[PDB]
Amino acid sequence: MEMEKEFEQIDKSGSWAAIYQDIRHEASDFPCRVAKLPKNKNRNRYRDVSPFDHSRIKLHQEDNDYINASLIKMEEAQRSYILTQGPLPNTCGHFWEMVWEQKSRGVVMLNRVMEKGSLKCAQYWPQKEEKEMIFEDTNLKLTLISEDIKSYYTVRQLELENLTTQETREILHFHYTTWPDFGVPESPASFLNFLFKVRESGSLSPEHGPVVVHCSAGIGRSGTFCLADTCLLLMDKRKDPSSVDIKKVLLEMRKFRMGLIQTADQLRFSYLAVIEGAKFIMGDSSVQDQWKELSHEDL
Ligand SMILES: COC(=O)c1c(O)cccc1OCCCCCNC(=O)[C@H](Cc1ccc([C@@H]2CC(=O)NS2(=O)=O)c(Cl)c1)NS(=O)(=O)c1ccccc1
Ligand SMILES: [Mg+2]
Repeated sequence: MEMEKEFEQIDKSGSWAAIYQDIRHEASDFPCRVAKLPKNKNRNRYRDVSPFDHSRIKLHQEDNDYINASLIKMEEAQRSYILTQGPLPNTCGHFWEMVWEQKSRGVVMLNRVMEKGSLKCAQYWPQKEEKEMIFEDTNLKLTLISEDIKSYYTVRQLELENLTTQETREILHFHYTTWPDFGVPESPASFLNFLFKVRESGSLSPEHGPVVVHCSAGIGRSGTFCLADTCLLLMDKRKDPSSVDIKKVLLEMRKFRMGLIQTADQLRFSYLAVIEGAKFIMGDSSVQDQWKELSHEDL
């Protein structure tokens, strides 16, 4: 596998840092004028993490259509993802408004509301069935219907309702609770077990709008998740799966949102996730159960 041969030589050379910084040096840069307007300062969690104007998600409101979110459209892979920062106390309504308007079916969360004593994202969904949420400024109601808590991730069924029309939709929430900030998953097994749970739910079907992926900034962990998923998509689609260049796929993704993949080890982890995942794509009908055992989700 050319992919694992390259992985092999990078490990031997000890050159992950240089490979990573090369991608950073070659990354696209586009303007983020809207995100930088004075009236949008309180809508961004980090001053140095903004969506490019050309790919930003526009809320349908006439007041202010701004939300720190980007549409990453991977053309050859044929999959679209919406990457956004962890909502802020004042942008939780906007966040659900975007989920509603874009017709998303699933939300992938890769961070925790509090990590190492610091708030990283607002509690934008109800933790208790009997305590539903109302986003006044948005005309939306959100209710927790049930949740399946595993050892390192949790899947939740939420009901989002447009109070105006009374239409309701089921939204699936895939929450990875043990992915350290600026770090990597415990193992490729645990990552892939989770990813294939999102795939198998139908949430990523082209019949729905783009799945919404976020972590705290929407670029480190979210970038890793999307990079691995897109490469696997491409390996299953090409006549020569060994042709997938992860570095080129990341650069293509970075055209839609800045800073995807935040450390050289998150890039190395992506190689491992893709290499391990290729086995299922190429046949292995036992790898999935192996990933399950290895990830000890029923701990
Ligand atoms: C590494 O940098 C890049 O890849 C990159 C690029 O190439 C082009 C454009 C942007 C880029 O990143 C932006 C972040 C660069 C890293 C430094 N930035 C940050 O930590 C933060 C932004 C930030 C970035 C990443 C994360 C998290 C890292 C992760 O694994 N997942 S995540 O929730 O996206 C979080 Cl929770 C926060 N901003 S700051 O506190 O106001 C701050 C400003 C200046 C110096 C220090 C801190
Ligand atoms: Mg209860």
